[PDB]
Amino acid sequence: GPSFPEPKVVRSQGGLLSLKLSATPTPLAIAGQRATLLTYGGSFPGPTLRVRPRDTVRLTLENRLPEPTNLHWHGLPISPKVDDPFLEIPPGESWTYEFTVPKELAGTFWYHPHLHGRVAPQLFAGLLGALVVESSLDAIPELREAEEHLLVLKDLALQGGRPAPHTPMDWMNGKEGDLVLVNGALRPTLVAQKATLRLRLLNASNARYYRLALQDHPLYLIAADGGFLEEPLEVSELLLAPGERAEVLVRLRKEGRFLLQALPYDRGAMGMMDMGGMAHAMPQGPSRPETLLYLIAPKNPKPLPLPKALSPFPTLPAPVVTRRLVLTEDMMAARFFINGQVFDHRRVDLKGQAQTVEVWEVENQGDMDHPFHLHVHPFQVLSVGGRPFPYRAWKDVVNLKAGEVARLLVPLREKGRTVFHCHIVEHEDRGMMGVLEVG
Amino acid sequence: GPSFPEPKVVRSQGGLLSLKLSATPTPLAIAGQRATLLTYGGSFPGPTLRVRPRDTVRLTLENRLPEPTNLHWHGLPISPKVDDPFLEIPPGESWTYEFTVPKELAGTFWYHPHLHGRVAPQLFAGLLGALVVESSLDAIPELREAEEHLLVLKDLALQGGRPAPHTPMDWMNGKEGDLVLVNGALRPTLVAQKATLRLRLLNASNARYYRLALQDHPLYLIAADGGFLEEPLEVSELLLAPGERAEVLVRLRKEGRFLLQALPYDRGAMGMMDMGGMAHAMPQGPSRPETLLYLIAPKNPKPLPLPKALSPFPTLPAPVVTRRLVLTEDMMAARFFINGQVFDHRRVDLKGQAQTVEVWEVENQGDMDHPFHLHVHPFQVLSVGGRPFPYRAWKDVVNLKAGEVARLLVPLREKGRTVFHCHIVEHEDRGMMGVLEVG
Ligand SMILES: [Cu+2]
Ligand SMILES: [Cu+2]
Ligand SMILES: [Cu+2]
Ligand SMILES: [Cu+2]
Ligand SMILES: [Cu+2]
Ligand SMILES: [Cu+2]
Ligand SMILES: [O-]
Ligand SMILES: [O-]
Repeated sequence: GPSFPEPKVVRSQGGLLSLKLSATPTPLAIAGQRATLLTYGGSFPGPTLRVRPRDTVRLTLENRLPEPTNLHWHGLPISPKVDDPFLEIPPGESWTYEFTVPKELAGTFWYHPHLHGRVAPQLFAGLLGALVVESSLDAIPELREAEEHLLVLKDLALQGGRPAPHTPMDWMNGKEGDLVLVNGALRPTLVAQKATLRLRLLNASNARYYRLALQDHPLYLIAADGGFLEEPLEVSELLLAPGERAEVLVRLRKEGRFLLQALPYDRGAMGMMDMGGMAHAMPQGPSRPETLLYLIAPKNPKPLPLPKALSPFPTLPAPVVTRRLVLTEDMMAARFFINGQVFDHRRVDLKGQAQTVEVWEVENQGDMDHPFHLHVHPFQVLSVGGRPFPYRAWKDVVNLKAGEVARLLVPLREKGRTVFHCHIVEHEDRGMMGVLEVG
Repeated sequence: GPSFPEPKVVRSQGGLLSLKLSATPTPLAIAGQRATLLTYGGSFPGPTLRVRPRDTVRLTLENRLPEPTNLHWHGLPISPKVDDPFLEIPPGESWTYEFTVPKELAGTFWYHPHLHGRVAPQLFAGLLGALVVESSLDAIPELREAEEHLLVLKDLALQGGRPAPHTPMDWMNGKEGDLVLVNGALRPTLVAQKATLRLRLLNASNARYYRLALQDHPLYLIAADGGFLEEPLEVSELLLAPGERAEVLVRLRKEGRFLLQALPYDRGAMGMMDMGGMAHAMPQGPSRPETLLYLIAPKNPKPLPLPKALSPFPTLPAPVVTRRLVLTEDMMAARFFINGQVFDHRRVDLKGQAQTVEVWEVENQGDMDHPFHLHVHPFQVLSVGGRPFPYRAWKDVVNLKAGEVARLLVPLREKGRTVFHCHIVEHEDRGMMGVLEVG
């Protein structure tokens, strides 16, 4: 096979992507071992769905798990009557998701379960896949001539040939695994054939963060979670929190082997210690550095010039309301709150008007990083921690370190009831989620 | 008696104004004739209550009318659990209103009935009186040395020795009367003894407007509905819509007689005509000019200098929501709407958070002037008809001509359910009112 493993791609045909996917326990070879994972389409990751704006997607999910499940079309600005976070597909039953891809949309999105209280074990076990929305911008020479790859960043831990069970501490921190994988492979080698790479990045992990750095190279950010930037932005490193996506250009500078690493990062996970009276919580501190993949540059690399522009960001109407959403923790109880409450599917927390813009101030009063996600309505991050964001682009997850406030500009799109929640999915399952109704 | 009639004053004593007032049909002499009016305290207008900040008011209203009634403490930023627009005092029964006058408050306020559907006939018949909040600012020499008077502007029509009944056309336009009175007197004479007058003005009419102009003189506006301006503002004339108050300084320029007039003003009242097929609505056009009072200046008048400053207007917190409230009419039905609905006491229309500031955009899509009033929460008018307001002061009624939008800055104060409505009281009775809940 190709030196670099990537999920199989399913493309729309004549403007229609019609596909039946089963969610099923699947024996497979993983990182050199045999294991049974929970998969979509018999693979880990699940297949990459590749579509264009205005395509129709018709996805019939068959549930062959011993528990109920459903799908969240993460990042897609479609109707919550389709992307329905309250729907339950019982074991043995099927459901068809049908929607049209929005006209003004591009980038890397993904699908995974969202059945409250069951998300963390289902996602950890292997249920996720990517969805790419191809754009006319992809035809510009500086992108067309680049070598494109998808990198699905997901870790895993195995026990007795199955995903390791969640411990109480896992419910508190979010579960991370020792197998730090790219596209389900352990430290694959990417032998580049072109001097410019276009990499679509997805953090599909439950809780692990990826502080991305390529040895000896900067990255050029060209897209965030939900669309292009207005122009490329040079960065020395790039933090991807759970649920986030990015697209970067890599401009290979000379021949050789360069490691793509997840550098040490302290997200505030906790351990427990007993030192003589003690028996209390202690910081785990920064993650150990991980090598994600080996990048081999071609001979005499001569990278393309960067595109001068990408996509102009929409001029939004003035906002008509400001919201404040405060995140707090009860670590020893593994309970997590928004404005002092846990999720209740029957309770509407915010009520907004479609086609107006809101300002959401999300404040992390906990000690852990929390990556805040809103369904259905992509947002523009204005600032985090009082620092203005250095680009304009659509996002749907925003990471908050301890104490930080994120200010978001949130245009409300499709009508209906939807949710916002922490994308450390253990925290969502344990209560850190609320209901937004748009009318 | 004094050449210039003014309502009797009741003052707080030792920080307490404790008073029993009966609402009662009362035979009295009015404009030279005998009539029976509905009065508070046996007089028309009712007695002027004069208090200071932090005083306690204990007002027991005895209802001696054949129908239920209640009181609205118009303009007072107190609790809607006291200023309760839903309370009904049955015939023969009594209710005690008790509250403390807010610390930061000054100006001319008033009291009148607010029992939905019964306001117009009760107010028209004579049920109203003034409440003055004295301020330390009153001690500055430029105000202290002025000659102060209250002018209650209220019109009346009599039939068979009683207030004229409402016709269907009255319910559509709001009722105006042919007796255009000041303090219940017909064109009284004010023989000034000082060169500077301080006049507190109250429009307590159901629907009549007063486009005020004093012959040969400007007016110096020093207070709006609910408090002082920041400095005096010179004006050539001053429009007082129903429910509005103002305080002005008059600087008498030479000896002589000067008429205070209500100049012609077209508020969009309608009539009906039949010209050969016709049988349709026609504009009444501008009101006929009225003389309100005769002002006699003293000999060799030498007016005080104007105060350089009055009261600095509070710096308000940035607003957290913008509301839009659209007023419309069905004239032939005498039905009046806010955002397409009529009042329903069981339905909450707006829900806001105490101690936040809101921007209210009130838009008149009707053809009549509508003076918009909000209980409990005084506002700062930013602009009307796209014209910035030329001063900062607290108001609680804002007049909108046909097509105009008023932009208001509304700090929400006391918690509870209250109302906003047109202060052409016929329109309120006929549905032009909504419910605000503050929590
Ligand atoms: Cu997600
Ligand atoms: Cu979290
Ligand atoms: Cu979600
Ligand atoms: Cu009033
Ligand atoms: Cu009106
Ligand atoms: Cu009222
Ligand atoms: O999610
Ligand atoms: O009123």
